[PDB]
Amino acid sequence: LGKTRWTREEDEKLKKLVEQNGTDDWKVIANYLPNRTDVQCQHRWQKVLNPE
Repeated sequence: LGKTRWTREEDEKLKKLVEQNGTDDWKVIANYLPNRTDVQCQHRWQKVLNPE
């Protein structure tokens, strides 16, 4: 089940970077998260994460 699943470590890391810098160019964020391409980083945010 699932596809290209992530890990809590990467989720937390991504969340921190996104909130810290901002949900701007995913290219810049991708540089901080090797292997996690801009598309994957975006998908792992503007599709699931939502800190209300």
